Amino acid sequence: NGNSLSAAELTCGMIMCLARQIPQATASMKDGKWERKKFMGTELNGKTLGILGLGRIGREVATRMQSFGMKTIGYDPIISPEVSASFGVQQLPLEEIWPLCDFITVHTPLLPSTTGLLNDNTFAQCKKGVRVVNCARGGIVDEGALLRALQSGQCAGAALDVFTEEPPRDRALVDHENVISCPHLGASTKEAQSR
Amino acid sequence: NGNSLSAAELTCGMIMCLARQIPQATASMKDGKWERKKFMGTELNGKTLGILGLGRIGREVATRMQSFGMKTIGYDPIISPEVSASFGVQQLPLEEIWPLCDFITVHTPLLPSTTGLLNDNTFAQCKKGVRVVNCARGGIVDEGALLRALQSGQCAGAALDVFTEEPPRDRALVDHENVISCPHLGASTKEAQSR
Ligand SMILES: Cn1ccc2cc(N)ccc21
Ligand SMILES: Cn1ccc2cc(N)ccc21
Repeated sequence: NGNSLSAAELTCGMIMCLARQIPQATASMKDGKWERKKFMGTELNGKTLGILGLGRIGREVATRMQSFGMKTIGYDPIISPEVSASFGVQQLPLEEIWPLCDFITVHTPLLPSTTGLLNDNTFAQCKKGVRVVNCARGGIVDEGALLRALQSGQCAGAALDVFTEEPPRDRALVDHENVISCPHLGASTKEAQSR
Repeated sequence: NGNSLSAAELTCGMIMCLARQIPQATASMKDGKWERKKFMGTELNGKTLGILGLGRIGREVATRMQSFGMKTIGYDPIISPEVSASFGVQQLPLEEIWPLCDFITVHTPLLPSTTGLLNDNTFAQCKKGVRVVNCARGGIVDEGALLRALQSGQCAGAALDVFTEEPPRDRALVDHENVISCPHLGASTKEAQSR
């Protein structure tokens, strides 16, 4: 609540990082390389962002990404479509969301219904090259499924602030060239800490 | 013109990268580490962003960063203050700008007046801990001065897409822990390439 904006900002930063590969570019540059072709990226303007979970953080993500000309769609079983309309998010059933999304971001608790919200069945229904963000709770994105999706190219990149186990003991995601990551920094700001 | 949104989008990415140290955090995770204290960051909401150069790219940065609640101030020799106000940028003489800014971003051409726009004189007029972005042209930020300001703490972080020499021959800037960088990727998007 006091940390909604810290979470929402981190999420939007991860979205920009997946579009432009800024973390990977910095690593390259620090290793003395000048790799222009490798880090050809994409524009956010005109892309579709799916927001799973339309509480405080999700809404704050939406209105920030709207300023980039992203089309913002989403799903929340609790929040009315009239409330989500108020902040520019079209609610759609999940089955409709997957095929539309260039980017998908998750803003849910960890429940039975949301553990593996993104899993092999839902990755399959996504547009090829979807990019995924999890700054919410470890386990919302099935980590096995995500790796399989990165391996095939069904998922073109992922940004993870949270893991099923913290620190993650399985390193295959964190080591993947298309994965950007942080050690659960969503609420690690001077402001969130200090009310 | 085509490439203005690519540049503006990178610049905003750089700004969020600087606020939450996302490239350094990924590098630390990739080094097998879980260092959360080290990467305590800052909220963008409420902070002041100084934009030097209020052209197309500068405007586009402003309206995106306005959605994060950033106060947007700036300077441009040509653009009148009532026109900048119409896109949310409060124009002030440079002398007024330096002490006010949490972040500064340059969007100027490279001219005698803008080469070393940021230099030892102007850095010492800044607020301690200012964060700086150059996705415009190498040399607008004097690189020697920026290094000294990073070494003292007067500058808390910088994000560079461009260098006085490309690739950079001098390495101290790129190698600094608080500097994030890319190999001149501001126009390197599929969309910008394609027309
Ligand atoms: C299955 N699922 C998808 C989004 C979402 C949000 C909440 N609050 C609960 C469950 C959810
Ligand atoms: C000295 N200076 C500061 C900002 C700026 C913009 C332009 N286009 C030219 C010169 C400038």
